[PDB]
Amino acid sequence: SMEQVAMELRLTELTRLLRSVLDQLQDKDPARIFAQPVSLKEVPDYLDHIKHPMDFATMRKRLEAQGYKNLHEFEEDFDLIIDNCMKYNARDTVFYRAAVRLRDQGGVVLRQARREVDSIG
Repeated sequence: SMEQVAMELRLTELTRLLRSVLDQLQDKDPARIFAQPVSLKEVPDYLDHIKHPMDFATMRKRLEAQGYKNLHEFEEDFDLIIDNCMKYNARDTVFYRAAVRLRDQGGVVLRQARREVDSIG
């Protein structure tokens, strides 16, 4: 149908907007602490701690399959990256500190993304 196409155009455009958001969030991680999944070869116990692992490469796969239906789903995944890190790693670690800084800096980007998503529909 013509509606299904219109719908698909909106999703594609949401995907366009979320790709730019993702690139902006990922620039706030210059050390690439969050770029890839935590290695289960190197942290064999990780899944005993963290039930829903997340990382920027895994988000990108979902993104490019147009697997985010709305900003809320995308934010859920970004918050998992931060929240998983802040649980697994102690406060006095480079990892925890990197998550705090990503959260703080990402807030600004996510704030405007919400306005853009509501605004453009």
